[PDB]
Amino acid sequence: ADIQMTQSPSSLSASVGDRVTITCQASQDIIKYLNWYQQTPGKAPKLLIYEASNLQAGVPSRFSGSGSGTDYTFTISSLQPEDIATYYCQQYQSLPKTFGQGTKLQITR
Repeated sequence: ADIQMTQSPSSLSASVGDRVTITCQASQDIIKYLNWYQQTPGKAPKLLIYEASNLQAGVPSRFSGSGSGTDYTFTISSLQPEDIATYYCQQYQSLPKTFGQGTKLQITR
């Protein structure tokens, strides 16, 4: 009964300026009721993209989200060092909310 979110990739590394992409697929239609969170180990999770594609205030325009129906995409256009975090997606089309496994993003040396 609980919707399952498959998030890819599990972890990825890139260097500064690079374009990065994260996708998650819902186990059924969630009608763009999907958010993208940034998380740092010590702090509370920051909401970056609301309702699949609406970017939240105080978040760089580098970040964006697209998707519809089943498939949803998150995109950091230009990677900067402030962006080291775990990124993860949550659906709220049917409660309880189910998150994705999360993407551990790093900066390559």
